[PDB]
Order: sequence, then C-alpha cells, then structure tokens
Amino acid sequence: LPNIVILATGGTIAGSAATGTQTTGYKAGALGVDTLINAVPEVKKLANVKGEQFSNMASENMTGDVVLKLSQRVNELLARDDVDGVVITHGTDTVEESAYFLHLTVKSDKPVVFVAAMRPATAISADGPMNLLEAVRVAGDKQSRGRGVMVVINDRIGSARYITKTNASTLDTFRANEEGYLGVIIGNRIYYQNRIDKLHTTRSVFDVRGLTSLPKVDILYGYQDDPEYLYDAAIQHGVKGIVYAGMGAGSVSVRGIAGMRKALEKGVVVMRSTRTGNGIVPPDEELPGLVSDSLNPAHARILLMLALTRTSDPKVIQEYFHTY
Amino acid sequence: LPNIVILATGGTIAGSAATGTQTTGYKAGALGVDTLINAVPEVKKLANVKGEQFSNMASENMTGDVVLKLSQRVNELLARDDVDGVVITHGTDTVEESAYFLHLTVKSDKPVVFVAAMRPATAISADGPMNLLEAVRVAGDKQSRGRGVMVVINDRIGSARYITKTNASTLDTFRANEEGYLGVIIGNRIYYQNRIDKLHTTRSVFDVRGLTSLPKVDILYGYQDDPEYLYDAAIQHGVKGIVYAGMGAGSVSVRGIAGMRKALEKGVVVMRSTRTGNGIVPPDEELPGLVSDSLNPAHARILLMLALTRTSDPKVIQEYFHTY
Amino acid sequence: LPNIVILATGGTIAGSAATGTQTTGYKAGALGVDTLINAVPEVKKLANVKGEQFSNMASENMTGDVVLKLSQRVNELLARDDVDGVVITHGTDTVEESAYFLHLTVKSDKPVVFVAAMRPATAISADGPMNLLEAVRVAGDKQSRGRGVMVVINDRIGSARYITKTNASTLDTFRANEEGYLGVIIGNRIYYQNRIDKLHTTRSVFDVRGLTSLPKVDILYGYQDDPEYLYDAAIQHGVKGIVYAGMGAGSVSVRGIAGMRKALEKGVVVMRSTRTGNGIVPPDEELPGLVSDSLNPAHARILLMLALTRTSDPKVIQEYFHTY
Amino acid sequence: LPNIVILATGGTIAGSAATGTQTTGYKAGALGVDTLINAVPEVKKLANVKGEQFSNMASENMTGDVVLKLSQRVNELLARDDVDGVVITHGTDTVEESAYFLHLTVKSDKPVVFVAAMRPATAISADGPMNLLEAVRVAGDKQSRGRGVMVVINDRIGSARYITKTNASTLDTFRANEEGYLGVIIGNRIYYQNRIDKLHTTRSVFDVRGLTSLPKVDILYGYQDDPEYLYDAAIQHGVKGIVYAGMGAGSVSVRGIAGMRKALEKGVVVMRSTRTGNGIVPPDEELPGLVSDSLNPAHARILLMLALTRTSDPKVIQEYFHTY
Ligand SMILES: *[C@](*)(CO)CC[C@H](N)C(=O)O
Ligand SMILES: *[C@](*)(CO)CC[C@H](N)C(=O)O
Ligand SMILES: *[C@](*)(CO)CC[C@H](N)C(=O)O
Ligand SMILES: *[C@](*)(CO)CC[C@H](N)C(=O)O
Repeated sequence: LPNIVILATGGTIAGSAATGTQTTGYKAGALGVDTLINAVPEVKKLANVKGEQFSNMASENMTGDVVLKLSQRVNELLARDDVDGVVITHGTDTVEESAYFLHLTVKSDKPVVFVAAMRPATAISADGPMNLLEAVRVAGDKQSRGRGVMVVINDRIGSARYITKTNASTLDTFRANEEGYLGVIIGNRIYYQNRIDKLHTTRSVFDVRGLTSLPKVDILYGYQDDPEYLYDAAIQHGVKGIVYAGMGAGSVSVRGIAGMRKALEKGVVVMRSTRTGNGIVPPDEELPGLVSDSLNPAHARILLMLALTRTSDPKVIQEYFHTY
Repeated sequence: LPNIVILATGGTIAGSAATGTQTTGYKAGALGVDTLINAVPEVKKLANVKGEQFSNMASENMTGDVVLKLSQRVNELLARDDVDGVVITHGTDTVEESAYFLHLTVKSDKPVVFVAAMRPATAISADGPMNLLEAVRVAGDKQSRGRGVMVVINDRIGSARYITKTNASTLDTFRANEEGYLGVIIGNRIYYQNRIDKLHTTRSVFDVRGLTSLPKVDILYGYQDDPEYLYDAAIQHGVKGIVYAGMGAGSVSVRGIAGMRKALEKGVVVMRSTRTGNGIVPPDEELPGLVSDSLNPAHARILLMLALTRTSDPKVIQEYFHTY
Repeated sequence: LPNIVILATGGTIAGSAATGTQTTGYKAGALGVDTLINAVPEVKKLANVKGEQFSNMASENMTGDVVLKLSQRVNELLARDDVDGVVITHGTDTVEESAYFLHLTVKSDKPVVFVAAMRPATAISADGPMNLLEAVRVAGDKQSRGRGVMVVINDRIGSARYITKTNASTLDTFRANEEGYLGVIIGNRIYYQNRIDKLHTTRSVFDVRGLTSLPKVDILYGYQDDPEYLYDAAIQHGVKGIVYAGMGAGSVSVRGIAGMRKALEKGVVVMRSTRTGNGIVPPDEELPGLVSDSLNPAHARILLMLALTRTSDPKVIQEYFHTY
Repeated sequence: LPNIVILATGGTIAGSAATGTQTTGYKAGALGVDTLINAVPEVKKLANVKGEQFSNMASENMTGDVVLKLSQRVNELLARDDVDGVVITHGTDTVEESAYFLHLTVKSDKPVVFVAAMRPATAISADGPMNLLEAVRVAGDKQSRGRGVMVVINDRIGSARYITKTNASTLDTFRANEEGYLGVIIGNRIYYQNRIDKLHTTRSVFDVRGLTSLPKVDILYGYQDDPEYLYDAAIQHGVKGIVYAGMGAGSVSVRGIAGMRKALEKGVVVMRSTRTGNGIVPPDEELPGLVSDSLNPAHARILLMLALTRTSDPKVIQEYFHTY
C-alpha cells in the first residue's frame, strides 16, 4: 500500500460541539489527528497512514510564517523514500490560501492533498469522515502525481490555483466556476478530468526553504466611497505590496487612484484583482499597478508575497501572474 | 404605450473606444442618453420614452451622496401620474450597490429597472442595445409592478437584493447563485419566476426624503495575517460602521477580534459578512458584531448605512439584516 | 410542537449496503420509516412525529398510478386538524416528478416536504439524517405555509416546479440553475429567499382525487439522426401525449417533425421541451406542437398528463404550461 | 499571419429574420460564409481567412453521414501546409455532437474550432460577430495546438468532450459545470486554464476513413412509467446500440430492465448514461449494460457509434468510455 502521512493543522474537520445539531459556532481544531484517523479505520485499506500534528488551530488564524513552515515540512516529508504522499487537514476558511502557497513551493510530484470539512466531527451527517477517506485515496493513487496541489472535499478534486470557498456555510462551497474540478471521486473511483495549464510544484521558481517569513502584503476592498486613508495606513505600516479586491475588473475610483499613486511612490507593488469572485482582470495601461489575471484576492496576495521574495521588477511580477 | 423615463448615470452601456475590438479599458459614461435611445430605435415601439441625464460617470466613482440624490429623483418621478416606470442606465461595477440602495428607499410599486452593459456601445456584438430594449420592456409591463428594484442584463431579471457582479469581465457576470433570477426575457416575452421574500420599496421603513449625506461605513477584508491597524485607521476616521468581508462564515482572526472590540468600544457598529461570494453568515454569540445574513459586503454596507440613519441599536439593525 | 407525519415511500434515504464505503449500487427502500426516525431522534425535539409506511421502493420504479395514491393520501392527511404538515421520504431519481405531481394536486397550504438522500443510511458521512432533520424543521415552521411543494436536501429548499436532480451522483445534485432555491437551512435556522411566481396547490385546477389512472405520456429524445419510428411506436401504443426532450429550444429534425405530424394527425398532443437542462422553449408558429415554457422533460410530462385529465384543447394546455 | 479556413455548415450564426427584434424562430443557415466574413472584417487582421461552404443547414438536421464527410474534409484540410487551423460555423443545437465526433476522428494537433451564435446575424446585439472573431483568434494562436476539438462562444473556450448546450435560448448556454472551460478570451487575449485529461485527435484509434455511414444508435429516455415497447421498437429496427438517458445514475425501472435484457439478447450494446445533465454514472454489476462515465446522452451516442466501428466487445467499449 502507499505510505501516506496525514499532517494535521486544525479546522472544522477536527472540530467539535456540545451537540450533534450544532453545525456552526463550534470549536475548530479541537481533536487530534489520530482521533480523525481512528474515526475512519477504512483508510488503512487504502494506505499505510501515519498522523503528524503540525498545529491545531482555526484556519482564520493561519499565518504566512506558519504556512511557510508547513511547506518546508511537507518538502522534508516528500523527500523521504518512505513517503508516497501527504494529506493535510486544514480549516476551510483559508485553505485556498495555504494550498496555493504549497502549490507554488512544494518541490515534488508526489501528491499533496489538502482536505477539509464544513461540519464538525460531532455533527449529524458530518462530511469530514468521507472527505478524509477520499483525500487518502487521491493521495495514494499513482495517477495523482504531477497535478499540482489539490483540495479534496465533497467528492471533488480542485486545483489549489483555482478552487476557492464560494459559500459561507454549505457543504458544496468549494468550486472553481470557470475552471471546473481537476477530477471527482464517485463510487470509490477517481475520475480525472483536467490537468491545470499553469506552472506549479516541480516547475515553480518559488523556493522558500531558506526563508522564515514572507514580504508583507495587505488586501484593500473596492466599493462606492472607498477611502484613501486605508492606502495611507497600509503604506505607513510597511506593506511591500497591496492587493486590491476591486470593483469589477479591478476598476479604481479617484480616491483609490490617489492611494495607489502614493503606494507606488513608496516602492510598494500594487496588484489589481477583483471582488466579484471570478474572471480576468485585464491589462490597462491607463490604470496604476499590475493586474491579477484570474487570481482572486486571497490567491493574488499569496503569489505576490512569493513574487516579492524573488524580485521587485513589475514586469517580472506581472509575468508570474499570467503563468502561475 | 407606457411612459418610461430613461435616467442615465453613465457606465459601459454609454461607453466608447476608438475601435470595435476594444472591449476593456474603454471610456465609460461617454455617450449621452439620447444617443443610446437612438441606437436602439425599437424601444420607441415598446413605450413613450423620455431620456434624462442624471450624471455620466464610471460607476467606480459613484458615491453615496449621489446615489442618495438618484433615489430621491426616482421617487419624485414615480409620484407623477405621467410616469409608469423608470429605467436607470448605470455602470456594472457598482450597480448592485446603487440598485439595492433604491430597492430600500424608493416608495413606489412602479417598476425601477437598472440596466447596464459589459461591452462598450462601440464594440463588436455590444450587449447594451438588447439589454436596454429588455429593460424598457420590463419597466413597461404591468406584470412588473411591486417586485422590488430589478437589474436587467443578458436576458435576465435580477433582484437588487440578490444580484451581484460575479465575474470581472463576462457578459453573463450578473448572477444570484443561490437565489436565481426573478425572471428571464426570451423571444420578446417576460417569464417571471420568483417574487423576493423580503421587505422593499413600499414596505420599507427607510425614508430618505430630504437627506443630503449618509453615515460613513467602510469595508475591511478578512484573510491570513489580516492587520489590526486597518481597524484603528477606520475608527480614527470616524466611521459609523464597519462591514467585514470575512473569511468563511465571517470568521475572525485574533487580530480582527482585537480590532473589532476596539471599534465596538468606540460605538462603531460591526457587521460581519463574507468574502466567499454567497451564503449565510449565521449568528454566533461567541464572536463580536452582528451578522449579515445572506447579504454580501457591498449590499451589507448599503443596508448598514441606511440602518444607521434610523438607529444605532444593534438588535434593531440585526433584525433589518434578516428582513431586508 | 407541530404534528408532522413522515410518509415513507422508499429511496436511498432508506437504503442500505454491506459496507460503509459502498455509496453506489446499494439497496434502496430497505429500511422502515421508524428506523429512520429513531436513527435521528433529534427530529422529536422539532415536532411530534408519526411515521407511516406508504411504500418502500426505488424511485426509478415509482409509477403514476402510485403517485396518484400518494397525492390522495397526502390530501387526506392534510385535511385533518391534527396534522400540521407532511414530510415524504422518496428516492432521488424521480422525486422531481412525484414532487411536482403533488405540487399540482395537493389542495392545502400546509407544508408538503419531500426529502431524500444521495448516500445510503449505512454509508460514512450519510446525508440522510441531516436532510430529514431539515425537512421536519421546514414542514413544521409556520413560515413554510403556502409555498407549494418543496424538496429539502443538502441544506437547500427547492420548489417542486424548478428543482431537478442535475448530477448523477453528487450530494449537491439538486439545483434550479435559473430559479435558485426557495430558501436554505443553516445553523438550524430557515432563511426564505423566494416565493414561486406560479400557480400551485390551493390555487390549482388539477384535482384528481376521483381518479385511479392517468393519460399515457411518453418522452422521446431529440438528437442527430433521431428516428421517425419511435414516434410511430408511441402512437401505436396509445399515447395521449408526447413530450419531446428536444435539441436546443425544442428544435426538430426533418424526421422528428414527420413523427410529430403523424402524432398530431393521430390525435396525440405534442409538447416540445428541451434536453439541454434549463431555459425557455419559446412559442414558434412555424413548428408543430406546443412549447414547455421552462419545464424540463420530466416536469413537462407530469403537467401534460394532468392537463389531459381536464382537456384536449391545445390552447388551454398551452396556457397551463405558462402558468404552472 | 496564420492561415485559417472558415468551413461553414449553417446555424444561427448564419441565421436571418425580418426584424432585429426577432431572436427566435428565425431561419438558420440562410447566409453565406462570405457574408459572415464581410460583416466582421476584423478577422482579416488576425489571419488570412478563406471561407468554404460545406453546407447551410439548421444543426437539428445534421446527420452522421454528413458529419463523417465533415471530419474527412477537416482532416484533408489540416494535412495541408497552408492551413494552420480551421473554424467551423455550426448550429448550436447539435454542435456538441458534431464537435465531439471530430474530437475523436481528426488526426491533427492543429486547432479545430467550432463556433456558433445564439442570436441570428440580423438580431440586435447579435453575438455571432464577436464569437467568430474569438474563434479565429483561438484557431490561429500557437498556444492552441494539441488541445482537442474546441467550441468557442461567449468569450469561452470549451472542450468538445465536456461542453454542452445547457440552456435552450441564452447566450451563455454553453457550459461544462463540473469540468469548466479550457480557457477564456478577454480583451483580445487568450487565457488557457486547463488541458483535458482524456484521449483525443492524434491519440485516437477511431479511424473512419472509407466509412460512409455509422452503426445505428438510438437514445431512449428514463422516467416514471417508461415503456418497454420503445426498446422492442429499437431492436426491431436493427439498432447496434442504445444509449439510455437514465433516471439519476442510470437507474433502470423494471420495464427498462426487461427492455435492456431483450436488446442484449439480440446483441445490441446497451450504454447507461443520465438525463440529469452532469456527473458520473458508476459501474454496477447488478444492472444491465455499460456505464457512460461522465458522458451525457448526446456525447455517449457519438462515442458508442465510433466504438462500434472497432468492436462490439462490451469490455473494450467500456474502456473507451473511461478514456475518451
Ligand atoms: C467550520 C467550517 O469549516 C469552521 C472552520 C474554521 N473557521 C476554520 O477555518 O478552521
Ligand atoms: C465597462 C463594463 O461595465 C466598464 C464599466 C465601468 N467600470 C463602470 O462601472 O462604469
Ligand atoms: C441512491 C441515491 O438516491 C439511489 C436512489 C434510488 N435509485 C432511488 O431513486 O430510489
Ligand atoms: C439559433 C440559435 O443557435 C437556432 C439554431 C438552430 N436550431 C441550429 O441548430 O442550427
């Protein structure tokens, strides 16, 4: 059987509540990895699993420095001959962030599968058990290699570069409206549909094994009456980059333009993304800053942080955004 | 023929570029209302149209004080016996904000139909002509009365309370994933599907007659490493409310919590929404602030501003968010 | 507490397999209603539940004669003062057909909620328990009255007229792409979003309490090289109506039109629907037969079958399709 | 500039009506290929184009004998040094059938791009011009090679294997809900997202040179009370295969089982697909026939016909369905 390491970080999949009817406001990251494994013994028929407790927190508290350590640990594990793949339990709220980070930094073709759950382990009809089982099946399948980092949940396999939490509270929240899923798992069988046409993992230039932190990047929203002072505040607090979750295709108000101008004069890299949820923010030489291609705000921040560890050249960073 | 006033505010539907191939980075709010009307002569067959130039700007620059004037002007028009409905041309980027504002403040059952276009009027296969014709048809149909403010584009009729721009650059960007459309227009016939189960227009308590300004409300994003200083900044500039485009179901990091506690101490109303794009942010007594129900950040800000013109009582405001 | 009757008919929600990993090819309608109730005792805190075993079969074998009896029993149940609502367990495959039949034939405003499950009761992360809890919650809520027949599953409430199984094997299969959900259930709370703008239940003319059989209506597919002989066969077997799951907007090939014309000449009523999955089949005076509005083939057959119990008048039947 | 041949077959993109408001019931395949090119001269700045009138029909009348000739002509064309790609104008109703057929029979990596329109050329805001321009850009782009046959419309690039017409009459009808788009076209730039993970074109074993017709395959629908006599009829007319657009995951009623057994006894290959619209029909040893993987009925019929040109062995045909 394939040797799979289940690296636990917390989340609802490891969460609990006083009753089985409480599906919200529960405590995330309360249960240990072995408890998750023991809850679904069937996994042992899919692989020889080993649980490792990396952390146990609600993902809203996951930070770049910790995500950095997570990627470095996964790289250490994948370098071992006795490890064929890694399943990472993580809270749903920022899994797209953590997953995309490793998508760009893991130097291996071995499967790296993030798994999550929208209902706590104690809930009636909890989704975590089946999602974990599916994650291990995907991580241990020889056909899962070289596909980039994946996020498995609700019978779907999504690419870390496209998948995002689209709904605040539903089981089927993870979707990539325009890009679809890399594959699906039905009747204990994996059906691979797509291979992402972007750079990742073994073909990524982003290596952070020699770093302990990443350049600071904040996200500012775009909306009617958006304030200039928020740009002032970000600049003053030392951001290296600003991701703009803009109105429409990264459109900017006169106040947003003034704020971006100030940011650029201070050497801050401005990246225009969109608040809409999907789609392409196209180049526009008439507006300040760079454009995020199809990366949403959360994803754009991650790539910009990594881009900044390599260069400050806007043209190079822009190309990264069209290829990663 | 019904008497329909076409109130123009600008946008891509009135946008232009030097060539028919340029569909991005064009000049929004460039053409006059009579030019749009004459571009689609067919509207004159569906109604007695009167064009009125309210403004002509790109919607990223639409501001609350101007939206306020727009609502009062529309209210004024619909009180006239010689006006059966109004069609408001508006840029796509913030039409959901302006539309929901009128949805809550226009005290009339007569149709109020926002219309927009994703391609400039000069573009090959421009969508504005048909969108406008559809809008006029909807505004003039007596079966269109008492449905709340609507947004018409790409053969669909969306409720101001549910519809949102979900894609940065596509023609089919306006969708209400979980709520669907109020109706669709195919083959010059309107097919009404749903009636929104929420308070609006004639049943709304949000009277804004005579007002000239609105309570200041800003939006802060939720993501890994989100900074506390952004909350400090908002408070320092006297916001009356803060809408949080949070991770997942409005989950908050330890930094976000500290920032929210500070805001509450200063009497600022905190409203937790979601950055995901869809869904319910449920009540959670363990977290600070109020919850946005299914309102996304842009819509939540609008309702909060209007709520604050009547009260600062969190319980009353929260009820508004579950009923409007 | 409301008095809710759980009327069981079978399905995967009452399905069972030898292993917890077998989610496909299991035995549907294997467990009794009381076993379902005692398995999710939490329902007892939401209402006073009484189980009744109407049948126990796989929905692919549900027949019109039996659905007729189900409708009649439900009418009997709801006429009682000691019954506040009914939850009907049913297999997912044809629940949209049974649900829409009762949607048209139940003469009561009391809630009628069909519930189902995509994973057998014996599977890991089975969805049936939560779905049932949600269905009872909906059936017993005073706010649920007069909304038409509903289908509850995966935290969603769909109208029988719009909801359809859109995916062969996923938990989130039930959706109404263009019409959205009537409401959702999150955190043990119901959020009603829409009220269907169509005739149903207490406003329907489709009373069939005095019937034991229904007009025969078959469905024929539209595709390249579709054969004329299938129409000849249906006619020869006494069909009173033919529903065409046509290419695009009910478009017809030279062979299909010949088939339809033979059917019309033979006294059969022809209804042109679509195989696409969504949308409007508009009127077309150059094509034979009636058009299905936005009803898909499965729904179209149900309405046509019921229409035929009242009339053979094309114009009357057509108006039914635009109003129900 | 690249050399692109625009091979016209008809459709709404070549449709015409007396007025610009008539977008339904128009005459498809009424305009010549050169008329389409002259209406969008911008294409000539993207490539050296040559129009070729293969046919001018409504796609509901496209037949296998003709599709065979279309595939053979495209192979002939792409074998030429002076042809960099081919754009095929085709009606929307069966473009998914014709496109998937060529996807399996064209032995070249040069771009094969089907294009269509949902509004006639004479319609207000006709989509045909932009759709064609985008199709030409995709067909002439070096990055477009080796991606399988594509269908371009409404700024989206869909794979012939996944794309399908999901709505009867909307501009955004073409979607692959679970698989997404191969790419999108925004601001005159192509953004490639995925590469399908299936066999096609140059790696396909389906050699159809010399063939003038294909094995007969008909499609029968699954629904409550589905008739056994339709299977008898199909058998009587000598079908070599039957694609079942089944209830749910290809579930079969007692009548369907009886009819399938009769067909199997007669040597007919029975393929179980789904009427739902999306998803996997998983293998089930308890049911008759083969399963269609994620192929919908229309796509399944095409692959089954081609499968039968090589073998009647069920095991082999099943593998084709899991790999193409
Ligand atoms: C449960 C749903 O995933 C709550 C998740 C936490 N907020 C987390 O992100 O860990
Ligand atoms: C054209 C697409 O709507 C650009 C719109 C402007 N940004 C606006 O919102 O007015
Ligand atoms: C399990 C998924 O619902 C199988 C359902 C049966 N085919 C049925 O419809 O009862
Ligand atoms: C116009 C929309 O595509 C009508 C299409 C024809 N039915 C066709 O398929 O050619």
